[PDB]
Amino acid sequence: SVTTIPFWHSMEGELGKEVDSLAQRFNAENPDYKIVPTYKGNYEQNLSAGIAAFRTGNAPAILQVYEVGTATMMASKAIKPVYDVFKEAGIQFDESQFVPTVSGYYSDSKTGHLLSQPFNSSTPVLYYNKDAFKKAGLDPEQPPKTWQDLADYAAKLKASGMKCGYASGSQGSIQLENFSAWNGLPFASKNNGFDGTDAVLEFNKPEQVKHIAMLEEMNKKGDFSYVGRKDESTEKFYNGDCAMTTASSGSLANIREYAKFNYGVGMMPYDADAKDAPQNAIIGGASLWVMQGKDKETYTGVAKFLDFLAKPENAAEWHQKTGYLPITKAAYDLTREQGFYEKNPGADTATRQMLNKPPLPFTKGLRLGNMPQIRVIVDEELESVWTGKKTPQQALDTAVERGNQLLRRFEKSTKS
Repeated sequence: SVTTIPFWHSMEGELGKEVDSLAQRFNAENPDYKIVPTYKGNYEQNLSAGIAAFRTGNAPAILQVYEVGTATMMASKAIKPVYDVFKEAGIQFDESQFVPTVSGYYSDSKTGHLLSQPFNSSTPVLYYNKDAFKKAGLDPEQPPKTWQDLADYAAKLKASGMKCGYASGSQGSIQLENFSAWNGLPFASKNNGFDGTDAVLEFNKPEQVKHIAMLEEMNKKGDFSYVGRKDESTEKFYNGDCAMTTASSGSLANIREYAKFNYGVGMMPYDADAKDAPQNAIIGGASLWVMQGKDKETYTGVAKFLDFLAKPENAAEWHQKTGYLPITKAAYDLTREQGFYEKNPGADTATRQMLNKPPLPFTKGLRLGNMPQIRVIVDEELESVWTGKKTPQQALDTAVERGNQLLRRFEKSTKS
């Protein structure tokens, strides 16, 4: 037989074509199953569409869902954990192959087993202009390792004639979520939400407040430019406006294509005063969920497809062609062995950040309900610091209080 396996996703353009190519290869290699990818819209649209279809008995078998939708999928009663899909298919499933801070975001807090499989994963890194560094008398092979050094570098790069020292983008919440994990701090109680829906937000502590205050001082001096339009920080970097920026690891391919200068990619700076720093970064992007209600041939095909995506050759290909992270340690090692990092300098930096230290219980990821709305609140409150409306402490306190109201609404929504 050939079992058709619908896979609904949000990958447009060339990324969608790569999804199609992988499905076509899987289908050729596994002739009893036919993965059928369909683009269903953006992340919010695909999540809504998949759940609504599940309610009427017409869900796809596989649904790509962004990282901030994880709590929603867990509360939906609509998913079969990936670990269970493999077990019920009778297919061996080695969860240790994944980079632990990539699969960790999507794993069960009690058992460690995978609930959904990381698909397109990213993390923020530091892009920097090596030619600008040289002109400022900095070592182009030594990007700043701490925020304190970054502030000094930004001042020297501005003074040497760069229009902009350091730019950071609209993604303020993602930067503060990563700041907390990378500095060894919880963003929320209950191990970053993993241990329950009674978690509360905790990112208004001294290190976060100090970090935002530092950025605000840099802002006041003209050394930090907050540029809040989507991807504006990346464009200001690759256009030569900004000497340094923190942006998604997935932006490297665009940077390599448009930058008219020698760029480098460093790990995120950390707070020099934070004892546990640098710790580990956390992922963004999306994962693949498997829907309930399907037959055994469907789940066998799903398991085989998820396995295929994680095989070293296909996981390496994915990382090399799309710019997303290698989801497995074997895919990273293979990519290196193939010389790809000599042709694409800096494309290994993000993985090295993911493996910097083994994660703490509260640095595996962030698991909060209503997280899309919490991110907007955090983004807004940080924007109020840059405008001079609020102090760092006032903004983070406000974001914690407003965000906690969202967490409580989500918690009550799960109660019968």
